[PDB]
Amino acid sequence: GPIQLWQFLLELLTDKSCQSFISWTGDGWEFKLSDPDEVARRWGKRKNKPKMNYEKLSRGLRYYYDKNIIHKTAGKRYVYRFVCDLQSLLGYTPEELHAMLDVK
DNA sequence: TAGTGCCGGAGATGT
DNA sequence: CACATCTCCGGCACT
Repeated sequence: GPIQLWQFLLELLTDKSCQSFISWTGDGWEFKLSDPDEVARRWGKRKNKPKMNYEKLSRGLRYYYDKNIIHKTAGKRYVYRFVCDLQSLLGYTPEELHAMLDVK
């Protein structure tokens, strides 16, 4: 109703003009917030939260671990991975979407 | 070092 | 009373 965080990220991850601060790493559904501050800034404006930052935003993401919606890529900073059936949800395969988005 | 990423508990919050 | 954060926090690990 009032868009969820994992849905927000997907929204960005499927818009070329947002590749500057968030993007697919080419490996399946794993993505990277190259500019966490910019992601958190936009997250903040969406939900109307002037004090939103990555520290908080990431707390939202860790909530998704048990929910098996998004998982953390251990070892790579600002990198996480959608572990849920995004193929059925979006209708595309990682390859198909990457292609469509021109992911390198 | 202190700074920063990252973790997950807990009370607060409400475009 | 639910619910998805939001906010804060003590902790651990790495550089």
